[PDB]
Amino acid sequence: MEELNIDFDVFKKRIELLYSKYNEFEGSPNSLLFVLGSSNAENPYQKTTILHNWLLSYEFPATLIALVPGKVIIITSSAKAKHLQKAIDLFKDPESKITLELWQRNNKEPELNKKLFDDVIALINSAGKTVGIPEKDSYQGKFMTEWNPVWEAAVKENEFNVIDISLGLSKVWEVKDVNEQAFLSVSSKGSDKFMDLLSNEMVRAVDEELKITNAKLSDKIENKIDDVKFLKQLSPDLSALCPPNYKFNFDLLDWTYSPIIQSGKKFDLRVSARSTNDQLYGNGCILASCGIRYNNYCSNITRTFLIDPSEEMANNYDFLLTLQKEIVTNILKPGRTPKEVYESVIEYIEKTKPELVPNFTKNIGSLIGLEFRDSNFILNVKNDYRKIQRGDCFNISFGFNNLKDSQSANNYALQLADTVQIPLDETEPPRFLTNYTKAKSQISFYF
Ligand SMILES: [Cl-]
Ligand SMILES: [Cl-]
Repeated sequence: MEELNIDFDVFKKRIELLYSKYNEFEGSPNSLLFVLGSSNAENPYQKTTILHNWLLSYEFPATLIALVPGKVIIITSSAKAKHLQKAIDLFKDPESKITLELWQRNNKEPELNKKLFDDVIALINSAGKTVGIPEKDSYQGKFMTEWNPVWEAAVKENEFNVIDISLGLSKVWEVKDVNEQAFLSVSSKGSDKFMDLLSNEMVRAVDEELKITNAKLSDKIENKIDDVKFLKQLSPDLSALCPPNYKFNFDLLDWTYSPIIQSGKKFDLRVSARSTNDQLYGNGCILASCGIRYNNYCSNITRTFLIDPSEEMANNYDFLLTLQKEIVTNILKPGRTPKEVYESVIEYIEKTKPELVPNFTKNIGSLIGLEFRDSNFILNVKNDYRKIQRGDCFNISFGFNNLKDSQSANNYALQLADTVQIPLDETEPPRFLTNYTKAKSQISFYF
């Protein structure tokens, strides 16, 4: 029986990175503490889950991880400890200042579990009074019900200074190493392939005047991820982009979020957007967003399709393209804050199409990676506390909403998103990881 596939050298590298950084997080925690209950596929981007994905490339439910000076402690099931066991010997070599311990808990014995919880809490206390945790994280289940009161009691008794480490974590894993950059490329290639399918399906549905809602059409695209025939078609392209020594594996392909299709006269350009249960409207502007996730690495692509567009629709789409090229080539530079980047975008728009400024989205996207949307790295005027770094990957996403076509008086919107990697190398321009066509001639259809 084959064990779970985990890269322990990467685990060791990343644990040692975290350890080299965490005392310098805001508020200087003596210890880090991560507790993960039951998994939820419908809320997959909590910091503790992201930590598991970054460390092990798998989420481990019902598992505690603590970092204290000189020690990582993992409390988990006997089956889960079996996945991890070989990692013990790796930390023994004279280089590392850290040992790894795996403490085996059991679903069916609350007294063993409580005692293990007691023991880890005592070690944390021995390290000091400041305990760093992802404060926003919420998990359910039996493990959590055993943990929560034991932790609550400890904070009081030990007078722990419990602090949020969400910003520190975002910073530790922000810059993508070469393998992550490759997994992002794979993710993005997937997105291109599903967008191609989407455009092909949308056209046929419009041409044939199907009875079908935006939501049913986007559900049809979503469900193709379960179609091995379709998966086999895109295999060569995605496998070609996997890093050496990390073989393409279909098991590792998922959705970042449910695909979005929008049509009609009312549009939503914010992350809150969901396909509506209205009939697909085969005229004007159609907005589609896809984001495949490969090996936990998120991507994003948004395209506008123009059906029998008016001149103003087409002309504003040309500008949308010009703006994207300006943002990526000239504005999105290492060393700049999100606020500086966003202000520079408004400046450019005010100089070229000032009338479009009130219609512009309030951000131009965000840092992307293991987390779809890092809320400490949204590209808007509010963020003046991060600098862009070489190695950062972004979802660059923006649009113009509530545009009125003059001769029809019809409302419309335009939207464009790609996933863009900033190379580690300074001589290298940003790379588009998503390369599905955005040329006006290729996204325009006439019926
Ligand atoms: Cl948004
Ligand atoms: Cl915003």
